[PDB]
Amino acid sequence: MAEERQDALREFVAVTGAEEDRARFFLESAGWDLQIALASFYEDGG
Repeated sequence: MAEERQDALREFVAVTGAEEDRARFFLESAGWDLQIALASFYEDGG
């Protein structure tokens, strides 16, 4: 359960390729969601 944050964001780290922690940073900031968190990585700076 609570461990989902680590694995869940990693799924993202797989999508955004971020770092367990980098994603967790904006992974959670956006609700550890992949749709939004992703738009950030891409819209993070051209």
